[PDB]
Order: sequence, then structure tokens, then C-alpha cells
Amino acid sequence: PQITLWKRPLVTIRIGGQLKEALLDTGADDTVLEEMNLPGKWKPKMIGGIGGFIKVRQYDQIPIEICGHKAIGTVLVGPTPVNIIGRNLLTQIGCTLNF
Amino acid sequence: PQITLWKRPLVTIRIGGQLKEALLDTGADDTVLEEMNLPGKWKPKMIGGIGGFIKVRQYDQIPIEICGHKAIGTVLVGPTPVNIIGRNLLTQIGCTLNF
Ligand SMILES: CC[C@H](C)CN(C[C@@H](O)[C@H](Cc1ccccc1)NC(=O)OCCNC(=O)C(Cl)Cl)S(=O)(=O)c1ccc(OC)cc1
Repeated sequence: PQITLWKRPLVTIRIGGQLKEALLDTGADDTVLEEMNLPGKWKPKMIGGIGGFIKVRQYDQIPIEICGHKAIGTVLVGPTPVNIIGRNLLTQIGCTLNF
Repeated sequence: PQITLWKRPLVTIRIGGQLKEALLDTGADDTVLEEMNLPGKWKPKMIGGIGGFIKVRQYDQIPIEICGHKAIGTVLVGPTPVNIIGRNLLTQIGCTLNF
């Protein structure tokens, strides 16, 4: 599909058995999801943007479906204000920018 | 062009007559540039990101050439980690996401 940018590019994702709305975010290196109690091992990480850094939990090889396209990779979980799909998964679903 | 996402979508922009590198950032509503001088009046504003809020200078109706495409719109100037081109200008240059 083609998604214009008049509004926030929010799509439905499926992860850890939950459906959520998330931003398709070309500005994000990594994928960052709102706090959720995922099972498995994780590693601490800090990620930074406007305002400063937040503490997140890094989970690897997590299956995630984005707008009906399957992907699997690293997901960062913590107190982000919005669910963010980053380039690590955008590449997996063949997402490009076009103008 | 069509831009894939294995690397950061960095492009050259021209603004206030000077060249800079900036990130095409679909997760950003607004365009935020690192501290710089721009001509004309500005308004004090605040803007949010993943780590909290920052103070910015809002410049309206500013021309900016982004990877060879003209836009004229609002530019926020402040302590962003990276120059980011947000949706307000991505729409002007006809940018969409495709997968
Ligand atoms: C300063 C941008 C920075 C280079 C990347 N950011 C991704 C942006 O697209 C960010 C997404 C976001 C949107 C809304 C709330 C929180 C994060 N957007 C952003 O910072 O917009 C800045 C101006 N704000 C606005 O336009 C509105 Cl949406 Cl508040 S991010 O969320 O901080 C981020 C995401 C992933 C990541 O992995 C390393 C590291 C940082």
C-alpha cells in the first residue's frame, strides 16, 4: 500500500499476542513499544531523542506482524509515549520512502 | 527518488542559504533543526519527543530545499539530537511510505 503523511502513519501491529497501533517511523533506528509485560530474556538499554534518554528493555527475535506483513527482530520496551516501528522492521516489510 | 531503509534516510537540505544534512522522519509531526540562525521573527514554543520536552524557536513560512524539492513552511529550531524533516514538510515534497 501507499501511506500519505497528511496524518500520523499509524498502522495495526500484532506482537506478543496483543494488537496495537504503531507509527511507521523512518526516523527511528530501532522499534520501541509502550510498556508491556513480554516473556523472555532481555537486556537493558538506553535510547535518546528529543527531551533526552529513556530506559528500555531489549528483547530479541520477537515475531511481530505489521499491517499484515510478518517480521521478526529486536523490540525495545519502555515508557515511550507512542509505539514506534523503526527501520529494523520497516526493511523487513519492504517499506520505502518515495517522492 | 525511492529510498530504502537499511541506512538512515539522510538527505542534504538548503535553508537560509546554507547546506545541512537532515533525516527524513515520518514519526515527527514537525521539522526540528539543530541550533542555527534564521532571518525574521520567531515565536517561543515547546515540542515533545521520546525523552520529554524541549524549548524551540518557531519560524514560520521558511523556504527549504529538501533533496532537490522545494518546501516552504514551519521550522522549529532547538536542541534536537539530529536535524529532522517532519511530516509538515514531507507532505509538501510529495513524500509517501510504500510497501
Ligand atoms: C529526535 C528523533 C530521533 C532521531 C528518533 N525518534 C523517532 C522520531 O520519529 C520521534 C518519534 C516520536 C513521536 C512521538 C512521541 C515520541 C517519539 N519523533 C519526534 O521526536 O518528533 C519530534 C517532534 N515532535 C513532534 O513532531 C510531535 Cl509527534 Cl510531539 S525517537 O523516538 O527519539 C527514537 C526512536 C528509536 C530509536 O532507536 C535507537 C531512537 C530514538
